[PDB]
Amino acid sequence: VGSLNCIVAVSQNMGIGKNGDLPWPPLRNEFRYFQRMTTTSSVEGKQNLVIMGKKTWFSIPEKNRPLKGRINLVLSRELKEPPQGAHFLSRSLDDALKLTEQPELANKVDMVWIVGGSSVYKEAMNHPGHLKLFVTRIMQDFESDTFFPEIDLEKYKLLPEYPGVLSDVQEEKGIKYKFEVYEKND
Repeated sequence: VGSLNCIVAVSQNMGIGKNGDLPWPPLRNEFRYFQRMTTTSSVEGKQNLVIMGKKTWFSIPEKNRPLKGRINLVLSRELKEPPQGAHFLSRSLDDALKLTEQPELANKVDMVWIVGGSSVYKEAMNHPGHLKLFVTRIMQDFESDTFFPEIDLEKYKLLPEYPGVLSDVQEEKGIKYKFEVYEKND
């Protein structure tokens, strides 16, 4: 049972989405960091819980979801049901973190990762304790209909490097991006 971690890829004009798809072309290496980051479970036999919004869920290739080696929860205020492939639903992030201690999900979950979007991010970011936001800084802005909210620097610190994260600017299919890590401990 654990760990609130926000993982996002943003363009430079901060968009995170366009027509319920991503603004940029698909970066398969961007995706693998995505995957490695959210799958790696740290104890000898539990799993990370992934919390994302229903759009975002839909947003993933029908055949990619549920995202395997991972319990996946959709934040859904409005529906009688965890969509097919979903493992759970909760009306709020907090009912999301309560199944942790729930007999429901107590002996299962290691790390908790917010996979999106903007508004579930927006809750997380504001929430107490220890948070870690992992951001892929896409270097060229694209047209987006959604944005990633604002990093209150009075609370987030840019960490100068982080074990398992490349510092170097990456570049795939013509797009430069850097992985940057932030963190707070209220």
